[PDB]
Amino acid sequence: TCPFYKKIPGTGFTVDAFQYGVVEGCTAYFLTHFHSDHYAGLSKHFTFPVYCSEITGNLLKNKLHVQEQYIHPLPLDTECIVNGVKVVLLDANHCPGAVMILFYLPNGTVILHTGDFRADPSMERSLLADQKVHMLYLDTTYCSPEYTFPSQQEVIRFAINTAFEAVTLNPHALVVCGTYSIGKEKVFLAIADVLGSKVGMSQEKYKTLQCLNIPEINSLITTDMCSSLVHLLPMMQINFKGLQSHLKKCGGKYNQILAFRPTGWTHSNKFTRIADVIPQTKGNISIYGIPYSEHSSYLEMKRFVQWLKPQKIIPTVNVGTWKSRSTMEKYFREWKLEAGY
Ligand code: NI
Repeated sequence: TCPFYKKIPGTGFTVDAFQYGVVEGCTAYFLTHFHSDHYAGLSKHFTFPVYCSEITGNLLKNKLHVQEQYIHPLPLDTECIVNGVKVVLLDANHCPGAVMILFYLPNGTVILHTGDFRADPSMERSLLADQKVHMLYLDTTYCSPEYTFPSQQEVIRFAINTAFEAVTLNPHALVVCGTYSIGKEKVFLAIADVLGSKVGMSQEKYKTLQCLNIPEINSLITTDMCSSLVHLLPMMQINFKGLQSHLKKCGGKYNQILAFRPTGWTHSNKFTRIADVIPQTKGNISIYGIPYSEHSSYLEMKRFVQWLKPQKIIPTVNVGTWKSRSTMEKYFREWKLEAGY
């Protein structure tokens, strides 16, 4: 059945709740972003109103074939009325089209649902600065102090410098980057920009990227693999067997692969700096795992919450075990006693 942390009290609304059939009492289904664990259940047969960003609405129409009459895209940073209730969509700093949702309840309660997000100090100057938020539905993916990672800018500098040095040493090296969802497009786009190439990819993945409103995208991507020296493959193929196989397909144009796997966190982060990352190598194939995150680190999450000072926190991630729930509640209390709210 639909869990309580997907329901907005005092409304008929749900958030990211498309896999439970008809939720009793729901008049509007919100979708924060186009990742499968959140859209699970949507299709061309859905006949209730879906509220989302413009970019998420492009993906619902083109990838899932949801009918246009049920897609309700909203502009960001704009007060809108939905079924009698004031709402605002804010940029979540996650994947393209991802939003947080502010609900202004008729009784005066204000609720923020973060969806999935990577907290940033820039959020402290959005429309959130303008009123008090009482309840926070929080993306707690990395809510434990072991989870440190570098800035996105530091990680992209590493990737660009590594790829440019390798290809300038060997002009017959191919660069491959893994993907299994939208998000993390800066990794492959930044590397292709430094090398003077388009990114080559499957027709399915090109279609997906063409829904994202990225400026000048026709200049950066292609389905012609032969004209490209940065290829995108499924994340599952980013291993020695998959890569050796791909190299065979390129017909002797290339004699070396340098591959990137943009993971979330990996426990090389508890010890190793970005400067010190090394690949796994077999023969003429090297694979780099780079810690490019689109979720908050522990410290980024803690700063956002201590700034916002909510009266009540409802976690939305890691909620399935009692030890995870109790650990998280302990951190929330620490933060509140340190900051004084
Ligand atoms: Ni997500």
